Amino acid sequence: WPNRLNLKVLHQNPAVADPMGAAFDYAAEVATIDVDALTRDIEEVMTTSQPWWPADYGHYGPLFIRMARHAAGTYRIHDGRGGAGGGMQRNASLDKARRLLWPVKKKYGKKLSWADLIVFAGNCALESMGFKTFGFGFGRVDQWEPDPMAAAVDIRETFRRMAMNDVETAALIVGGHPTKWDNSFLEILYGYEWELTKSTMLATDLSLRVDPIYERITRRWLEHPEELADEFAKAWYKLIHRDMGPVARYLGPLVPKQTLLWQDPVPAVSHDLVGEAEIASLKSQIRASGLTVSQLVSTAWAAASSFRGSDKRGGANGGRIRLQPQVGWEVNDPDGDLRKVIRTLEEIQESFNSAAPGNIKVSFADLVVLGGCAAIEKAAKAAGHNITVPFTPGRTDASQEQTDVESFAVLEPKADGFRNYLGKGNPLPAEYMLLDKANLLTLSAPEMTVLVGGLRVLGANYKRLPLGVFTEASESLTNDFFVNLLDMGITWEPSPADDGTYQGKDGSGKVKWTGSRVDLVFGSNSELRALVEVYGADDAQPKFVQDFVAAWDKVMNLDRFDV
Amino acid sequence: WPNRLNLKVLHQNPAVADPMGAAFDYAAEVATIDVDALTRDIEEVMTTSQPWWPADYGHYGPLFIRMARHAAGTYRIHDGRGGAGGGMQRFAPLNSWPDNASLDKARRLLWPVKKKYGKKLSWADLIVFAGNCALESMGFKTFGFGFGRVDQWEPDEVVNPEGPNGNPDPMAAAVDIRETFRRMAMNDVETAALIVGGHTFGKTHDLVGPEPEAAPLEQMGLGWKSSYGTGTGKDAITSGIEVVWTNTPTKWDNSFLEILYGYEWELTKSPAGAWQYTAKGTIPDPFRSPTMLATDLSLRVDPIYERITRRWLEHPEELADEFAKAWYKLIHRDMGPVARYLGPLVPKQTLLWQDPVPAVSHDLVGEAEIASLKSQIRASGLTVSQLVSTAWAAASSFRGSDKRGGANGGRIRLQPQVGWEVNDPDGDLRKVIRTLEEIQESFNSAAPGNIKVSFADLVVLGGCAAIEKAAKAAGHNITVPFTPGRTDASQEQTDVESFAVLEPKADGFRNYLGKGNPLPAEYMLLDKANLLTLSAPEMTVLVGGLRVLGANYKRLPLGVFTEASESLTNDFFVNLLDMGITWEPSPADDGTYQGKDGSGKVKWTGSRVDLVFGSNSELRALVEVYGADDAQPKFVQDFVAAWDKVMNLDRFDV
Ligand code: HEM
Repeated sequence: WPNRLNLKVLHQNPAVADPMGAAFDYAAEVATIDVDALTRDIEEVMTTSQPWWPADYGHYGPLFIRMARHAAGTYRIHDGRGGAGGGMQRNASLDKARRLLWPVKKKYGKKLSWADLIVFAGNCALESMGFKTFGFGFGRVDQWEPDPMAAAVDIRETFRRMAMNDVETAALIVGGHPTKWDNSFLEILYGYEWELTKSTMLATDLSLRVDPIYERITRRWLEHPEELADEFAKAWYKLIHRDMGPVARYLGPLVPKQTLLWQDPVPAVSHDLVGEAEIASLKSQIRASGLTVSQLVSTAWAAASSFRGSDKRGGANGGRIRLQPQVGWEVNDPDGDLRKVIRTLEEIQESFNSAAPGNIKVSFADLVVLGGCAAIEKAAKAAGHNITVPFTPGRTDASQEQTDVESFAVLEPKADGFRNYLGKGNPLPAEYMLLDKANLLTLSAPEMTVLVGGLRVLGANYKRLPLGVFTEASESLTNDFFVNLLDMGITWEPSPADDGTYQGKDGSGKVKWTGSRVDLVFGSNSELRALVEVYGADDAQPKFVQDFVAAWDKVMNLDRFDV
Repeated sequence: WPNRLNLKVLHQNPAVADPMGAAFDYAAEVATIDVDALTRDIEEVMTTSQPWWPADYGHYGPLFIRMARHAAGTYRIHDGRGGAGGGMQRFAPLNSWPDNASLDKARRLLWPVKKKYGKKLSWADLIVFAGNCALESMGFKTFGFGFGRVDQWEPDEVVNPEGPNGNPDPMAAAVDIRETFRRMAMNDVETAALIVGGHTFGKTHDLVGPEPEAAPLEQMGLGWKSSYGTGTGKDAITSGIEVVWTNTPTKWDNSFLEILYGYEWELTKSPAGAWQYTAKGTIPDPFRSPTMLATDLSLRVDPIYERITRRWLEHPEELADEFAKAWYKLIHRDMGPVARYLGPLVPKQTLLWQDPVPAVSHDLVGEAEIASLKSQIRASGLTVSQLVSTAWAAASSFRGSDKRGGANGGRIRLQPQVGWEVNDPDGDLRKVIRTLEEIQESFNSAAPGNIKVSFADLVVLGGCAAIEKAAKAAGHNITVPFTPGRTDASQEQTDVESFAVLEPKADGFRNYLGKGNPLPAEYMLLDKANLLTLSAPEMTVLVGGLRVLGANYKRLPLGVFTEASESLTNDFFVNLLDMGITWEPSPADDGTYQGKDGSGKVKWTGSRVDLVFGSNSELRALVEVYGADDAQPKFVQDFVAAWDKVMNLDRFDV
């Protein structure tokens, strides 16, 4: 029970339990919402008072604000999950505000999900208390399954765990007071008699007065409330929109044109895109250039594995692998063959852009994935079967100033199972971290198994370790990993030099393979051996290739939201 | 469960964790394998001895027979879950019991066969076929076999060998054996046949390792790795008994009987464990006095088993027949109607426990003549409530974990079904049946050609016509799909005993709640919706439709949140989420809540199952979909789809 590797965490939100069907997109519907008519309904609900729960001060504004803040106050950067865009099992007194909004959800039904309705109720409450917010973006599909200086540091830490700076933390604290700039929160907390303490009576937020950096931050706002009104606008925006993905995922006509630093923005498509006859002119140009299949697949997977299917940030778009925060990570081994791949895939970019049919310019963030797909095509063609990996271009390269080291320092994988990376600070073993990594990328069990089996053989291993590889000749996409694992002629033992690896004796005289910990799980766990026995049969060689191509393509197209 | 209804049971084994894909039907694959090639592969795998698990007598056959038994010996009738066709004797919850010890090394011996076919031979099928072919290879003309037990890639959530926990008394063990074989619907003669002819093949076998559930990963999913001796073979420890029954453990003959009836069987103690019976003879060693267990020796003292066994001592052909029939019943117990047995080995003769529905003997009606039957049904005075209740009662006695029951056969008129409590036999069922029979007679006497309708079709046809009429009265001009091809089976083709288990002790779709149920009504409704293979939205829409239609037990008001009955509308959903009413447990406290409509009026009335949808946090998210202002057509379409899912659920011919 406790130590059982549960595969149920992969199909956590299936399509069988969705009451909407397969053919149902949340992007063609909320764009048709007339927010000018929805705000009237929200105003009516805010003004009225229902008898089953009386209206505090005859107004539901503050309740909606607290519901919105509490719904988007459970975000955590280390894992990404939580936030507002999720299901989060939609306290007690804050589970009735979800049922005080039914008169609005009833008029729309499917064109306005709860995850949008609650947060929009909060934002409209802010706009009704006399505040000019920054904007709003719909499109949060909801899952269908579940003393001062002693607390001052705690406040600075709790917000620091929610990707919140110091000035923005102060803005969020002061804004909640609710935000109407009439109660004069900071206007009295700084000009009041100090004999009135715990020992009118103030609250326990006296940290804002006594903490040095907090007091310095609030000194500006004491005499310049306009900067407070502007800083709370960005703080609220960040609070309710941290969970959602790139800027291209924002819907509705209320979204503001001004792009921010924390969205991880990328430049728009300032040119034409590469056609179909031209990508075949690049694939044959990607090879015959020096790069083998190992380097190309490692580079391509190293830029699209940073995705996080919880807050939908990271991914292959933008092409930040060439930039600073990721070309320095240990898993993307910088002193190895990464500074050479990056330089090689820029001469091709320069050469192609020089001699191009007009203005058909391709970006580096596109060339990296194109090189990966060309490498897989070559590897497959070297193993009998031939296949063309499908491709959806349109990525753009982001400059150094668009990204941010501090925000990207959390995306560093503490352990990457598909590449046998295992650093330090690993409480869980290497199997559960593989499961979590596959859950973040929105991978299903067959997809996870086929991806591991393909990546081991292809060459994507940390520092090209001989671990995992169960093939007599690499640089060829075969199912030889599954066949040699399900094979029962070998005998597995813990390694003599005990460091977490294993050793597969061939039974008779010698040692053939050298396994690992995130590898023998597939050969041991029955629920995964059931899939290994499917991909490692006699006839199912083409099935493995087709499934690997499909899973690879879906992983690469994970973060493609504009198309 | 203590609390927190687990709606993850309604979608277990989904189409996501399924490597084969979506467009893959097993019945179109296994019907093409050369079964002779499969036999020549299995009969060769059970001969070459692997070095990591040496074969006793150089013949794995008995191990395969034991594996086949233990794979289908977990089938329990009282719910139908578990057994052969499931395939869960391979996943974690079942490969860790001490009973199924050394039954994983057995399941890995068949890999050199499964790999040769890959996807045209399921594991849950290959295990049982390997058992049957091992039985065949030792000189035993078995009854038959039928492929088509699809594997499932996710574990679902569903006897001592010495006596009642340390009491080697055949008097004590005999009753336990009889009960644990009643639990699988076995008779007494069939139980004796299984115990005798299953232990004629093979032999039995502290300081062992952990189960594969918690074994080290270098074991490769195995377990129970013993350190005594070489560990595997000639010292193998799997049940710690070390008994050899038959004179030749690799050949079929009645040598069990003369041994168990030509000795006196003193009591001894095994090296590992204890409590085995020994005579006060010589059996060839795999690589010894005649010994017997306590359960096996129970067949010599129990008077009920005494007559059967001592008669089998004189005429062995009776044993040769009864064991074959019992084995056939065992491995095919939970695979379903005879229409699912595909493969060139299926027998032609039918059996009573198969619940046989006779084959059609007339031209089936078309989708051009049913426009007259639907008119006649709706023009016969029968209300929508009666037709819907009859149709649901016909198609609610189905078990998706056992594939038995269902609408086909037309049992709703025969004895075991018409007399149950949930589908009242007082004026409700006994009146609809007469009118339906009259209508079928009128149609058949005036048929165009040889086209003839069967009564088993008319119950579903009347249900469909009633639903169409209700939807037309609500304001939608839809038509409900219907596929004919059902037949009516006579009374002597229905085992009255075998349907007593099918009686629904609690049916959440009709507010029926009897006695003896452990869990409350909500969990019973969840289990019912799991048996019919219904997802959460399908269950919600079915409940919401059946409440308003009027298919309650005794047509009680407990759940009809509508003042306009006989009208298929979502009024059960919009009025449930009406937060302007306040609920209150009734002073009678009979489990029937009631909603005081604002001031003092007790307008509605509910039940513990009709209020879960408005209380459970994750199950209200579905009610809030169909309860919107515009999702009336969506609700109607989803209800029709779920109704077709329930009606055409046992149809395997189509
Ligand atoms: C309550 C009923 C039964 C009990 C308690 C029982 C008990 C046992 C035990 C303790 C073993 C020793 C396992 C080992 O050492 O590997 C065994 C083996 C065996 N059983 Fe049963 N048994 C029962 C019914 C059956 C049935 C119905 C069959 C039908 C085929 C069967 C077939 C076998 C065979 C073939 C073996 C030989 C296994 C081998 O050679 O490794 N038994 N049984």
